Amino acid sequence: APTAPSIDMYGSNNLQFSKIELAMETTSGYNDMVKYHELAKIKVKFNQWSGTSGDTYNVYFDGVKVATGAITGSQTTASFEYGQGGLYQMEIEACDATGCSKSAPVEITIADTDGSHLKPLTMNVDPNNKSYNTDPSIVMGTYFVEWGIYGRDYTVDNMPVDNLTHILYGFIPICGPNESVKSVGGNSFNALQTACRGVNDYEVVIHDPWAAYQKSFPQAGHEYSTPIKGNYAMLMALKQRNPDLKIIPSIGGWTLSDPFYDFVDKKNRDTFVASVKKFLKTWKFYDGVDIDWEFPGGGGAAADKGDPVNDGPAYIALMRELRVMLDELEAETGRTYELTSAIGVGYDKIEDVDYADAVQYMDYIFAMTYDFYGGWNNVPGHQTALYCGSFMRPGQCDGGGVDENGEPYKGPAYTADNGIQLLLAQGVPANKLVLGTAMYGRGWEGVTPDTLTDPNDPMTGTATGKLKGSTAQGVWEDGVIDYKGIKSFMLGANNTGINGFEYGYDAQAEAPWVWNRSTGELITFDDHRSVLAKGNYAKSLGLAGLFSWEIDADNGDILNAMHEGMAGGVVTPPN
Ligand SMILES: CCCn1cnc2c1c(=O)n(CCCCC(C)=O)c(=O)n2C
Ligand SMILES: CCCn1cnc2c1c(=O)n(CCCCC(C)=O)c(=O)n2C
Repeated sequence: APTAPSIDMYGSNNLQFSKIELAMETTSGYNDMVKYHELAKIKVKFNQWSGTSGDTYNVYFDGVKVATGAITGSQTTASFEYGQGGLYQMEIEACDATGCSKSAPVEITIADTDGSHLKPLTMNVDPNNKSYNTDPSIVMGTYFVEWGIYGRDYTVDNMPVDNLTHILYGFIPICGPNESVKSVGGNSFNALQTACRGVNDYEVVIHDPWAAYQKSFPQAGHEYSTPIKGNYAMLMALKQRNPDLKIIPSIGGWTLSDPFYDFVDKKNRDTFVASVKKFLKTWKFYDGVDIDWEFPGGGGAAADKGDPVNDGPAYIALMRELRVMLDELEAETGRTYELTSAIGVGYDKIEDVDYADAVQYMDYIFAMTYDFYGGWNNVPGHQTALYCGSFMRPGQCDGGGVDENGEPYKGPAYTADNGIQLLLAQGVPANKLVLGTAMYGRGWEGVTPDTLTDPNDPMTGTATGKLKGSTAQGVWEDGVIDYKGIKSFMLGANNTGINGFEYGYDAQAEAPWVWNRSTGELITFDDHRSVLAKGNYAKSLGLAGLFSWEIDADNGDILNAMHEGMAGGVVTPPN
């Protein structure tokens, strides 16, 4: 027989192969950092210094022949292509007429962006997240933010994945006009400019490649030379742990919606949709796309953008065209892809899209039932309430009344039910609607007792400015505080108030607040009670389920209540 091949491990990249090439120690344009191959190029060097070398080699993976070629003297390079990621026991055999001899087996890794080479992620979840047996039909969604791995120190292995059906990954930008990003300050706009160098306008990119795929996370077993790292490698490993989980990239959001206003021109939609198809071929752990245009018709971060006539038809066409594209991927891969969107629920947002048309293309609508009131002005109110609060004036709820100055309300008040009923009334199916819950509060200072028109209700007072605090308190920007910060700094473990705060609840609205009457600090948020109320509202209307913004800000209480309030329920999945 020929002499047995001896594999040159260091001449063969230590048998580490990847279908994706990712730049690691630089930051450049997306097309120069990320290169995907449908087939991995495998090259394995071996030698046969003694004896006879033979004529032909065969490569085996787990005892199955995967490649063959010619032997070239005493040193040979086996070169072949292979599509399926994984870890395999490789042998190389040399053959002639006399017989065959084979190497010892050695593990080869073929990395792919489905995580097929990875073991299930090891989790590190706060034990306050409890276990439930919610029916698998109901949506239990959350948004994980790319930048949460910095000061917020919240990583993929912290997510209570057994309590989630859908993870929406916030946020993938679109190259093009993005002045709104400058409102974040810091490096955000300039990082986008770098990502978009060499990229056509209206194509998607990764905003922060360090967070997405370069940073080594030791809890994930990464080392510097691992070929895929960051959040994305952790999501791939999470998908091996929980294969029925859906992970969906979120395009847009408040600061990254400016390019959508150019989708009135179909050419720009075509460019965008093609780029999304490429993205989903590159990053196989993703299961669809979520479009978070804030908002058709305007009213978002860009005060100079919005077209009430033309943006709705553009939105619908986008959905049409995305669903054509996703059907191409389902034909090509055999998988199921979802198309979703998060939408505004003020009457003035909903009136600018004919959702009876759009929703036929969509799996789910994540209704943004939060941010109804907040620190952008000095008017208290319930930011995430189901129904109209006591503080509202006569005819404010339904919009038929007049304000304190005698000026007509322009439409129904900002509540979750007013928006859900406008969507239902034009024919959006309940079982495609997902109701939002807030894992944060918004708040004010200066709401002292002398400003209240009803002494029992701080929502009738007036503010002097935003809530101020530190990042240790969960105050990452003025006027906004993580729920886990409200629980540590204002509620306490027994939920009866600490630090000078008192707890109250508007039973009509289904909305909690905490108020420090000495500082006039007032915070509107979702709590156990209001989230139970949202779950029972969702059961009563036959909504698809609940989702939450944003998962790093919870301590377990909000997601627990989401499942609590859904107990016993099932829903028809969209088909
Ligand atoms: C409201 C919280 C602030 N905020 C809201 N949206 C945000 C941010 C933010 O801070 N960054 C930082 C990106 C820098 C990327 C890189 C390559 O370094 C963002 O990208 N986005 C979308
Ligand atoms: C994340 C951005 C917060 N943020 C910062 N400034 C804001 C917002 C906000 O959310 N809304 C509400 C949007 C429309 C809500 C509705 C139709 O129900 C605002 O009006 N302004 C000025």
